Amino acid sequence: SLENVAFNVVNKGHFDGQQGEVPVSIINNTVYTKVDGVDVELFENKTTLPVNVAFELWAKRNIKPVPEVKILNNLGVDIAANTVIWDYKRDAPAHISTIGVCSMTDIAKKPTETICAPLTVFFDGRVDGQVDLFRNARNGVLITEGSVKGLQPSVGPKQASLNGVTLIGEAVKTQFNYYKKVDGVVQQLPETYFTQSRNLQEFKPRSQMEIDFLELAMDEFIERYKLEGYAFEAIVYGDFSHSQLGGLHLLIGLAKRFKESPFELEDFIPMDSTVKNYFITDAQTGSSKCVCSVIDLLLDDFVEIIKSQDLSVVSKVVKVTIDYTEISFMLWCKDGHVETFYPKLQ
Amino acid sequence: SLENVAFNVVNKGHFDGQQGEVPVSIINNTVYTKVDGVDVELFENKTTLPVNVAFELWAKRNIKPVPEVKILNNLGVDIAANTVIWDYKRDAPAHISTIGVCSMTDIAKKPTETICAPLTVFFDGRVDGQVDLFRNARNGVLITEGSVKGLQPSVGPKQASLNGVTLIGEAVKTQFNYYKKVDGVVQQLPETYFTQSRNLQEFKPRSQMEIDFLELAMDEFIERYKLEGYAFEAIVYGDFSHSQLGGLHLLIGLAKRFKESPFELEDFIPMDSTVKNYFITDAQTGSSKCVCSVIDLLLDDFVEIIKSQDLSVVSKVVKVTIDYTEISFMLWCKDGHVETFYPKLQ
Amino acid sequence: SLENVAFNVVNKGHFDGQQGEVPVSIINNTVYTKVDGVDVELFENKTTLPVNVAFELWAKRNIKPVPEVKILNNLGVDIAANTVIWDYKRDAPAHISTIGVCSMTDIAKKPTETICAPLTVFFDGRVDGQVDLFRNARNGVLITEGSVKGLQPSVGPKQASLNGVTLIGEAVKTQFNYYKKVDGVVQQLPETYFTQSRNLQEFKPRSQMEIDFLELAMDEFIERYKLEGYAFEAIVYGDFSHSQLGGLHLLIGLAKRFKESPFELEDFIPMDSTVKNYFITDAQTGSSKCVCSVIDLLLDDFVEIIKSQDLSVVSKVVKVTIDYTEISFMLWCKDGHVETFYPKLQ
Amino acid sequence: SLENVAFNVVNKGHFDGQQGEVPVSIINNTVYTKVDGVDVELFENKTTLPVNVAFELWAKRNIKPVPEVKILNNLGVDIAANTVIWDYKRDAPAHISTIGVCSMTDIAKKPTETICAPLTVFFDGRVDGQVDLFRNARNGVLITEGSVKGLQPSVGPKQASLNGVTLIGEAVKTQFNYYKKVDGVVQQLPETYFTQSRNLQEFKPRSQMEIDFLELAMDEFIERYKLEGYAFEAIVYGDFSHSQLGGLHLLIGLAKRFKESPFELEDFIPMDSTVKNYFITDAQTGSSKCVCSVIDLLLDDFVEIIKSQDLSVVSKVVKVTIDYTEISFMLWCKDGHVETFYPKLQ
Amino acid sequence: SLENVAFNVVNKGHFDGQQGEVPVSIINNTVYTKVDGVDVELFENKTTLPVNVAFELWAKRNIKPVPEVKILNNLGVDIAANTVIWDYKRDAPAHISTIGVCSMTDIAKKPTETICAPLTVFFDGRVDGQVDLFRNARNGVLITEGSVKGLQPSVGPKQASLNGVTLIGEAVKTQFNYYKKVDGVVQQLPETYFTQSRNLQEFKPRSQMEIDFLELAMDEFIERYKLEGYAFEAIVYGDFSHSQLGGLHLLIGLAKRFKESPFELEDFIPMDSTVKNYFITDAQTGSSKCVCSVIDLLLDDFVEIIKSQDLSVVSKVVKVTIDYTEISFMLWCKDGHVETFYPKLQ
RNA sequence: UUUUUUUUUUUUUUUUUUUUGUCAUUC
RNA sequence: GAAUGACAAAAAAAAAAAAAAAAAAAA
Repeated sequence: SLENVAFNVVNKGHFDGQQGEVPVSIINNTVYTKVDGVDVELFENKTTLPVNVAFELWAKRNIKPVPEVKILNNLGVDIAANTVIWDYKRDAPAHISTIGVCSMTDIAKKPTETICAPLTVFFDGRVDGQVDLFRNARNGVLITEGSVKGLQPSVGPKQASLNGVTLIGEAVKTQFNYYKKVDGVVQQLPETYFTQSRNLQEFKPRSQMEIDFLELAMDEFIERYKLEGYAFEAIVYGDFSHSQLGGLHLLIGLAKRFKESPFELEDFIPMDSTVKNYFITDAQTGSSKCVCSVIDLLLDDFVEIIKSQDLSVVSKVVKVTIDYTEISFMLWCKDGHVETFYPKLQ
Repeated sequence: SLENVAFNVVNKGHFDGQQGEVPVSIINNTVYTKVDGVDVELFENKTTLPVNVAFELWAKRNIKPVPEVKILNNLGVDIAANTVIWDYKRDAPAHISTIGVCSMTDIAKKPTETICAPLTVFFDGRVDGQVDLFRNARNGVLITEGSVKGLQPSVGPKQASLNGVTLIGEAVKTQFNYYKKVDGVVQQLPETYFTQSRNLQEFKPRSQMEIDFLELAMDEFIERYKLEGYAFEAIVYGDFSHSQLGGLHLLIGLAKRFKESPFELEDFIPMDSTVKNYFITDAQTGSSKCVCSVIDLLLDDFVEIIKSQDLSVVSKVVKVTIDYTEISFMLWCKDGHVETFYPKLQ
Repeated sequence: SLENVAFNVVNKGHFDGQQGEVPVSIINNTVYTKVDGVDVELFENKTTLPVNVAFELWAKRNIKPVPEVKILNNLGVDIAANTVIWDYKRDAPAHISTIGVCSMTDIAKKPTETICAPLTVFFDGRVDGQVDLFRNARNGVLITEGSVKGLQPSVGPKQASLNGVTLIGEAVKTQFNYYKKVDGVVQQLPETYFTQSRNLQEFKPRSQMEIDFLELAMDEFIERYKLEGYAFEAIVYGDFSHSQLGGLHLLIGLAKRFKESPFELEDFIPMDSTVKNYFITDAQTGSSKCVCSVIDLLLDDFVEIIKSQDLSVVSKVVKVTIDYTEISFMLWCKDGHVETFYPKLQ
Repeated sequence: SLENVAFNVVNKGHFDGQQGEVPVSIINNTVYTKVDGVDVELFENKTTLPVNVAFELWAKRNIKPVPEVKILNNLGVDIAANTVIWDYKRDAPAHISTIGVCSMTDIAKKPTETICAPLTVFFDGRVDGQVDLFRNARNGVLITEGSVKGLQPSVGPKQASLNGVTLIGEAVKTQFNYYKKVDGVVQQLPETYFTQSRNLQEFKPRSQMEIDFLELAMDEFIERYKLEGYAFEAIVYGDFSHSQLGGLHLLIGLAKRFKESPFELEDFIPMDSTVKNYFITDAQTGSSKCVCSVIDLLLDDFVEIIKSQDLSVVSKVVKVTIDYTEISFMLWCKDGHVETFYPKLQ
Repeated sequence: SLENVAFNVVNKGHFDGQQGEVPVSIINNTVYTKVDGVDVELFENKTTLPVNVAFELWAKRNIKPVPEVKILNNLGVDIAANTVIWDYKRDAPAHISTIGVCSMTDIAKKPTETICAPLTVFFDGRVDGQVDLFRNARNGVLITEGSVKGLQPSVGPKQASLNGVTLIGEAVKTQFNYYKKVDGVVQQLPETYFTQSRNLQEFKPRSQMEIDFLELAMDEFIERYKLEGYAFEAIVYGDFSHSQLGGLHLLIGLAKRFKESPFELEDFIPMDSTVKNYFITDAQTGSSKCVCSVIDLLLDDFVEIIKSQDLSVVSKVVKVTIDYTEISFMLWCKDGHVETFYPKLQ
C-alpha cells in the first residue's frame, strides 16, 4: 500500500513493515504527505518508473552494506532475491524488475520460479535461507560475510555501499565472499584488482605510495619509486600545457590537481562503472578533454599493472581483470618506453 | 488505501469497501492498473486535486440518485456529510472538502464537530441516522424521499442526477423533500420554479404546450395559446436576421432550431447553474452572439412567468425565484407589449 | 530514429521504412511536427511507455487484419515476432516487449533466441518465413490464411481487427487457422464458440434469429423459438422494474433496449476481453447495476449453450470454451427451468 | 495580477506594490520572464499549490524578521493576518490559506470576519493597526518589538528568520514579545527553552561550555563540568562501535563528530520542527541509525534539564516545554546514573 | 536525429558528428538512455524549448572558449552562425534561433540568406570561412584570435567562457578581437572597461590594489591609496549598521565580507549581465537590501572611474562604457566629496 | 528448406582520451 | 620557433553494415 509505505517512511525512515497509514498526495512526480496540515515532500521521482512504484521501491531499498552496483553489474547480476538494490548514482533502482518486493515490478514471488531461472539472481547470504536458495539456483551470485560449506570463496572488495556511502566498515562487515553459478555449475571467479571508489573532494590515501604521491613533487615521487619511462608525468599527473588535456586517467592525480587548482568534472553518463568518463575542463589553464576515462585503481595496483606489461610493442589493447570484469587498456609504448596507458571502457 | 480503492473500482465499478489490493501505477495525472500483465487506464484526473486524492473521491462518489449540483449550490450547500457529490459537468467533486471520506480532504470525521458548524452540510435522509444528524446541525440541508416528523417539506424537482444522467426516476424515487437550517432554525424554502435540466441533442417535450411548440409553426403556436404581444417570436423562437443573434433565451427554442438546423454551443463556463451562458453561433444564417443566457424553464412555467408581469413599464428588473434562488430577468416593454425578456447581467 | 519515424508517419500514415527526416518536437506527452512552419499534432501518448517509444511502436503497428487482442490474450500470447499488435481499446501496444521492432522495448532481434523461448511468441503466417520460425519455436502461436503441412488447423473467428475495427472481410481474408505449441509440442486447440465483437450503437444482426429478436416483441420471439422456461425475459431482454438492474448479460438485449431507451455504459476497465463488465444506468427507468457482465455471443450459440445444460440442478457452474478460453457461467434453476444465467464472478 | 507580480519581482526582488507589467510565460511548474528577448526563470514551484498561486504567494512573502515556522506551529498559528510567512525548509508557504493577500487562497479580506474567528491568526505588531486587530481577535498570536499596554509579554527566541536566514539581529530586532489569545481570553505563555536553530556545517558555539565541548576531549569536558553519571559519552558524544548508532540526540555532538569525520544526514521529513529525525549514517565507522531524534538545545539548557531530573527512577517520561510546546524525553536510569535521554517515540 | 545525438553524447560528451544510435526514452522533460539494461539520465530540460530540441541544442553547443553571454548581449548579437552559444547561467541557449544547427529552431541553413540580414549574426573567426561570411554580412559581430586584414580590431576581455567556466586562458587563447558591422558599415567599437566576472566563493585578486584591499583593513587601504572623500567606506566595503544595507556595489567588497562573514545572495534574475542585482541578506548583522546592483569591475578600474569624475556636482548621472555598453552610474556628492555611487535603478 | 549458436573468414563505413607528417591560418 | 583548424602516416582493438564457410540448431 502507498499510504502504509509512506507511514513507514515518515515513522522509521524506510519500510520496516509496520502497520499504519498517513494522508498521501501525488503531484508533479512527487510524493507529498500532510504533517500538521501542511504538505511535506517525501520523495521526488528521479527514475523512469511510475512515481508510486519508484517510491515504494525506494522505501524498501536495502539499508545494509551491499556490494557496489558496479560489482553487481560486472558479475552479470540481472535481479536481486527478495531485496532492492538502490543505485544512488542514478537515484534509481539498480535492476528493472524485483522478486517478491513490488507488485508492479514483480516477475515472481520467490527466486525458485521458472521465470528467474535464466536470470542471474543476486543472493544475500546474510539473510536466512538464501545460501540454500543459491545452491539450488541455475544462475546466481552469492555474497557471504564468512565461509560457505562446499564452495571455494572469492574475496571481494574491502569497501561496500551502505545507504549510498562507499565505506570500509569497522562497526559493520563490508568485505564479502563472492560466489557465482552459471547454468547450475559454480564458476571460479578470476583474480581481480578492485577500484577503491573514492571522491575527488573527499579523497584520502589508502597506502604509503598514495601519501607520497599526494605529498611529494612529481620528480621526487617518480625517482623514489623507479617509475621512469612509464609516462607517469602524463598518465597520472596530467599535462596541462595544451588545448587538449593530457592523460589524467587515475583519480589520485585528479585529486592531487584538485587540491591545488579546482576544476570541473562533467559526468555525461551518471552511472556506477569501473571506468568513468568525464568532460574535464581545467579552470586554471584552460585545458579541456571531451572524454577522460578515469579508473579508481589503487596506486600500487596501477604501478604493478603498468610494470607487468611488455614495453617493446608499437600499440596494444591490454586486458586487465578489474572489479570482476575485463577492462581494456590501450598501451601506447614507443621506443621502449610507455607514452600512454589509459582505460577504454565506457 | 489507493490499491484497495483501485481493487474496488476494477471488481465492482466503485468503492464498495471490499478488502483486497491490485497493482497500481500513477503517471501523467492518470491511474493505471495491471490487468493480465498490461496497464489498463482506470481514472484520468480532470480536477485540480492530486490524482490519487481525486481518484479516491471519484471512487467513493454517490452512485444513488442525488440532487443536481446547481440545486445544492443555490441552497448554499458548502460540504456533504459522509458522502461525495461528483459534479459530472466539471468532472470534479462538487465540494472542495469532505467529511469522513478521504483523509487528505477531510476537515472532520463527523458533521457534529465544531469545524463543520458554520458550514452548510448536505444531509441525505436515505442514509440511516442522517436525519437525526441534521436535526442537531446548526447549518444544514436535508433531502428525504418522504415526510419528516415535525418538519414541513419543500417538494423539489421531479428530476435528479443518477450517476451523471438527469432522469425522472420510475424504478427509483428521484423526488426529494428539501429542508434547510440556518443558524439552528428550520427555514421555510420559497415556492420556486424548477428547470428541467435537459440537453439539446435529446430534448424531449414534457407537456402539451411543449409538444405543440415543437410541432406547430411560429404564428400558429402564438395564435393558439394567446401569446401575442409577449415577443415570443424573438425571446423564445430567436432572431437570426442580423449579425448579432436575438433572444433565444429558452432551451426549447434552441432545441427547435437545432432540430431544423444544428449550431455550435461553446460553453465557456462548463459548470452546473440555473442560468447557462453560451457562445451561440448559428451555422446556417451566420448569426452569432458572444454571450447568451439560456434557462431550461418549462414552457408552461415560462408562459406563466411572462404573463404574470406588468406590461406598463418601460424597463423593469423582474425577480423570479427559480431552483431555490432568485433569478433576475430584465424586462423591456413598449406600447403595452413585451419587447425583451432575458436573464439580466448575461 | 524518431525523426525518420515521424517522416514515415506524415508521408504514409505509418512506418513504411522510407528514408527522410522531419522537424519533431516532443512536449507534454505529445509528438508535434512542423508543417508550413506551424506545429501539427502527430501522436498523443495514452500509454505508460515513454512518448517517443510509444510513438515508434504506434507507427510500426500492424496495419494488416490481425486477430482480436482478446483471442491472443486467451491463447496466452506474450509477445509478437517482428511486429506490433496495437490494442486500440487501450490505445497502447497489446504486449509489453517486442522482438526486433523498437530498441527501447526489444528483448531480442529474432524470435528464436534463448530469451524468447519461454514466451509464447505470436507468429503471422502471412509473413514469409514465419511458419518455419514457428516450427522451431518452443512456445508460439501461428495464424495462417491457408493450410500448413503436417499441422491440423483450428478455424478461428470469422472476424478480425483491421486498423482498430472488427470486420468480416470480403476484400481481405479475415479467417485464420490457429496453431499453438507449448513446450515444443503442437497442441490441439479445443472446439470453441466465438464472440462476434459488435458495438452497441452499430449493432447489426448476423443471423435470422437475431433479426427476429430485434424486430419481434419479447413474447412473440420467445414463443416462436420455443424459449419458454429459460428466463429469456431476464437474462437477455433484461428487467428494469427495480432500482437494481436485472439481466442484460447478452449484448443483443442491450442493443434492443438501446434502440428504444438509450442508457449509459461506463467501461471502468477499458480493455479487450471476452466478457466485458459495464456500469449500466438506464436513463429512462432509473434502473442501474454497478457491474454487469456482457458477452457478445451469437444468439444461436447462446441458445445452443442454454439448451445444452441440465435444468434439474439448483446451482451449477457451467464451463463454456469461448474464444479459446473457458468462460464460467452461473446457472440457477428452480422447478426444472432456468432462473438466471450470467458469467460468474461478474 | 501575475504580470504585475513578476514586474515587481524583477524590479525589486519582491512584490512591493508598484505598477507595471512584464512578459510572462508559465511552463512545467515554472514562471519565466522575457528579459532582452530570452526567457529567465523567476520561480520554480516546489509546492502543492498552482504555479501562479505559489509564485504570487512567494513574491508577497514577508521579508522582515519573522518568527521561525516551528515557533508559529507550536503556538497553534493557523493563518497570518495580511502577510505571507514563507517556510524555507519546505519551499512552501507556512499556512494553507491567507487573509487578504492572494485571491485564490484568501478566505477573508480582513482578519475580523467570521471565518477567521475560530482560527489562531498571526498578528504582527510592527505593522500599524495590527495590535488593535489582535485585541479584538477571538483567537490570535501577536508579536511586538516592545511592550503592549495591558498585556503581559512573553520574551521569545533571540533568533528569528530573515529571508530564510536564521540570525540574532544586530542591525535589526529579532526578539519579539509573544502574546496569545484563545476564545477572547489572554493566556500567560509558559516559561520555555528555545532551540538555537543552528546548522551542522555552519555550527557556531553560543556559550563557553559549547566552546569547551567543541575544543576539549570527551573525558576532559565531562570531568571539568561535573557531568559524571549522566551518560554524556553516548547521549551527546555518541557511540560508533556497534552497527546501530547510539546517541547523537544533541546537534552539538553531531557538529563535533562532523568536524572530524563528515557523515550523511538524510532528512526524510524536510520541514521545520523543534525535534528533527535524521537517517544518520557514519561514513568512517559504518554505524547507522534509521531514526535519530536531534534537538538543537543550548548546551547550558540541556545540562540544566538533565540535572533537573530525578535519577532514582528506572523508566520515566520527562515533560520539557521547548519552543512553547511540550517536548517529551524518555529517561532510563540504572544504579542512580543516566543510561539514555532521547525524545520520546522518535 | 535524437538517437544519433544521444549516441554522440554518451560516446564523447557532445555532438561530434558520428554515425550510430542508442535506445532513448523521453519522459518528464528528461532524456534517458539505456546503458546495461537500465535507463541513465542524459539531459534534464531547464529551458522553455521542447526537451528534444533543447537536448539537440545542448549537445551541439560550443565547447571552445567563447565570449561571455553578457558581452554578446551588450553588442546586440541576435543569433550565431552555425554554432550554439550555451548560456550556462540560464542553462538555456543564449539565442532563440539558430543558423544550420537544429531543424526545429533553424531560420536558415547559412547566414547569407535574407532572413539573417536584419539580425546581428555572431561569427567565429576561428572557424574556417566565417571571416569571409562576416565581410559580406550586413549586420554581424566577429571575434578572432588575431588580426584581420583591412579591419581595425577592438581588444576584448582577457577572460572567456569555456564549457561554462570563465577563465583567462593559458593553454587556450581567451582574448578575442571584436569587429562589428551594422547596415554593412564597420563600426569602431568604443573603449570600454571590462567586468572580471569572478565568483564570490572563488574570488581571486587580479591586481596589487585588490590584494591590498583583501588583506588590509578599511582605514589602512584608504590611506595608502589616497581614497579619502570618495566614500569607499560605503560604496565598496558596505554599511551594516542599519536595517537597510548600504552601498556594497562592488563584488570585491562582497568577497571581503564573505571571507569573514558569509551571507545569502538571492539572484532573483538568474541571467548573465554586466550589472547584477542581488537580494543580499547579511547573516551576521541582519542588514538586508531587497535589490543591490553589484558590478565586477576591477578595483583599479573602479578607482580610476571614481577619480575621473567631477566632484563639484550635487547630483549627476555618470555614463561609463563597460562591457561595450553604457552603464548608468548615479553619483551623489556633498561639500566636494562623494557620498554614494550606487548603480542606477539598483 | 527455416533457425539459433560456435564462430571463422572476406570487404565497406565509422571510431579510439598515441605519436608523426602536409596544407592552412595567428603570434 | 609555436598554437589552432583541415587532413594523412604507423599499431592494435571495437561497432555495425554486406557476404562465404564451417561444428553445432531444429527443420
